[PDB]
This record gives sequence, C-alpha cells and structure tokens, in this order.
Amino acid sequence: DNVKSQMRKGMLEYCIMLLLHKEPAYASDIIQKLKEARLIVVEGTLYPLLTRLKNDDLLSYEWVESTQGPPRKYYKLTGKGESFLGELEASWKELNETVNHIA
Amino acid sequence: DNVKSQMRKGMLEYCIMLLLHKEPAYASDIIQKLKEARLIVVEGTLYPLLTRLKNDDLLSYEWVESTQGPPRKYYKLTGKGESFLGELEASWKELNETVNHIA
Ligand SMILES: OC[C@H]1O[C@H](O)[C@H](O)[C@@H](O)[C@@H]1O
Ligand SMILES: OC[C@H]1O[C@H](O)[C@H](O)[C@@H](O)[C@@H]1O
Repeated sequence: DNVKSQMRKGMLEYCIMLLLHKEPAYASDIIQKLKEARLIVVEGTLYPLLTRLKNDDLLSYEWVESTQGPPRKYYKLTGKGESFLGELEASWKELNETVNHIA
Repeated sequence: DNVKSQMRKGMLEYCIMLLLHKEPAYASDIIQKLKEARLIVVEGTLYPLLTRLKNDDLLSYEWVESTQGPPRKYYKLTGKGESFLGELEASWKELNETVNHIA
C-alpha cells in the first residue's frame, strides 16, 4: 500500500535521474527512452515525479519558447542531482556485497 | 530533503527484504549481517522500517519468549514480501537495459 507506493516512485525517480545524467531532455524524450527500454510510463505517472525531483532541486528546467507550439520544460539533472545519483548507484553496487550474504 | 529521505528508506527497506528472503532473523541478526557487509545501521534507523514493512504485511513476526531475557521479535519475509521483492529485483535488472540508453 504505502510502502509499495513510495518504493515504486523511488525506482521511477532513480530511473529519471539515470536517464537525465548524460543528456538533458523534454519529458517526451524521457517517455520515448523508456519506450525503447520496453517501458510504458504515462504523463500522469511521469509529470508529478519530475515536479517532485525539481522541488527537491535534484532536477531543474528552463522553458523552451516557440511560436509554433506551447512552452516546453527542458530538464537537466542538477549538481545536487548528480551527487545524489552517485550515492544511489554505489548503494546498488553495495547491495551486491549484500546479495552474497543473503544467499 | 523529502525525496532523498524516502529514497534512502527505500534502499534500506529493499536491503532488509533482501536479507530476510532466505533466512528469518532477529533485528540483531540483520544489524550483524549489515556489519559483515561493512554497513552500520543503528536500532533508531532499523526499527521503524521493520515496523513499516510489517504494517504493510511485507514482513511478519512471532515473539520468542524466554525466562533468561525479554521477548524478541523473530521476523520473516511474507508471501506478499517475497512477491514484491521479486518485482523490485527484476526492476533493478531492467534498470541496466536503461543503463545502456543513458550512456
Ligand atoms: O509543459 C510542456 C510539456 O510537454 C512537452 O512535450 C515536454 O515533453 C515536457 O518537458 C513539458 O513538461
Ligand atoms: O524487542 C526485542 C528486539 O531486540 C532483539 O535483540 C531482536 O534483535 C529484535 O528482533 C527485537 O525487535
């Protein structure tokens, strides 16, 4: 219920930070890169997490302004985002020295 | 702040479920197996997560009753815990088909 929900948000949040770490991207680029990974994540799911990560200053954005379409948010992983990402990746790595003790 | 906190709880929660998946254990066994993994996690950190995972029926416990010491909680990963754990491990695995698209 609550634990499952937060942990699943966490996985998706980590995945967003992962995808943004090399290239900045529109939400639509993120959705598309997920599609290539055989993952469907809709706007209803993706948008609030982007907002949550921006609010904690892990992501930041600038508006891309046009005359042809609406303003689009162009997201990048911040300094704080890159450091926290580095922490998490090393923690998954440690979680395989754990996977030795479990088995 | 908030995102960092929930994501770190998530990592530890996953680690607890990982450690409990083969063997049931006292909190002290979990702390000890973490010590062997070069990880220090104190009671103040571990206890509320165990409680949180039990409350979502991912863990369950029975009291070990003695005349020599106090009652001790003996924890195991539930059916629901094992299934959710299986979901998460496969999701980390998928997160390496993601790690190809990131690079
Ligand atoms: O607000 C416009 C939104 O749609 C655009 O297609 C972009 O993918 C996204 O970054 C932005 O949030
Ligand atoms: O309540 C007693 C507590 O301490 C014991 O040492 C056990 O490690 C733990 O499972 C239990 O929660």
